[PDB]
Amino acid sequence: ESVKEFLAKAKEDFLKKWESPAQNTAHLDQFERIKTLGTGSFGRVMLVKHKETGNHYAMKILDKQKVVKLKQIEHTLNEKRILQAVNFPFLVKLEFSFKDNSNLYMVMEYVPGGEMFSHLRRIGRFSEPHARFYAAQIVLTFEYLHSLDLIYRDLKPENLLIDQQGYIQVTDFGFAKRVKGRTWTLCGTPEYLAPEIILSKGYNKAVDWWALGVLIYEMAAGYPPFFADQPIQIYEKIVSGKVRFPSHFSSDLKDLLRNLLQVDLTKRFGNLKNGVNDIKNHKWFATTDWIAIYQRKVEAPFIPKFKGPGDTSNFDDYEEEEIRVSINEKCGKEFSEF
Repeated sequence: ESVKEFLAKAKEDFLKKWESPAQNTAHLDQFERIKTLGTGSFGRVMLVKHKETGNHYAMKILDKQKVVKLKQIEHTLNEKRILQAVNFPFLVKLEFSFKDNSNLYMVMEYVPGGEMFSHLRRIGRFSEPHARFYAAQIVLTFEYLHSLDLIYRDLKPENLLIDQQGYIQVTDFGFAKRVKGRTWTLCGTPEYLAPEIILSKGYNKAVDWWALGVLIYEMAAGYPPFFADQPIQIYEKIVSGKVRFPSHFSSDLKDLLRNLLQVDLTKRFGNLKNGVNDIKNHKWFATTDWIAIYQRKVEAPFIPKFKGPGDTSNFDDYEEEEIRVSINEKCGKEFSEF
């Protein structure tokens, strides 16, 4: 009801920040390296301590030359620019960003509770009320992002962090893009790709709603709806339409998932005339108090063990490697606006 009013105000704040950024706001010298939290093909995330506050942060470190070689220039520029402009309770806040000769740096809020993926594998599956609690937060997050014409494109439990109150913090805006109408990039996780991405025909924000369906299925089942050894075999399952649900799934849940995992774009929930309200007013979400979820007033079904600021037991261990800053500036023009 009053959501329309809240979203107009959010759009005006976003457009103000999109137009006039604040940027280049710290340096590596101000941070003490503690532990590598995770690695990838073109960078890593480290736990860092701000030297003159003692505040802990998660610092994303990206190698410029590896970003260039793997064709991730625009994606990386989009990520920093989008994170600077957005403000929502379930999005990890960007605190500082900067660059040196070799690396790009994105300093973010540290979430000690770890990935939802890790909790999901340990427990096996989430109960339907547990899954619904998380699903509600993603629904609201996508409603916020889509109204700003932002597409997320990277939904999965690995990118969902559980804070000290048991609420979701969405990380990794590497595939996020502002797009009116259509876009074309073949990016994402094979299990989470919508059929229209695979078919290479151009797509819009509706791919996020497909991805929600995959997420809800995986939270409730413990495994994704489309799975095989080969990624090429996964694509074939996705496009064929057909989904098998576990027998323990409620018939309200099966019904929500058929309207989200819908190949026909003119029939997929979130994309229709009522839009997001088709999801919000669906029977499986009947006990959800949308306002209380937004305000974080609903008591969480799971609170991670807290072991002090700067504890990393919720994360895996990795070979600690130097942050090498070259004496020569690399890829100057490519990242000039970073």
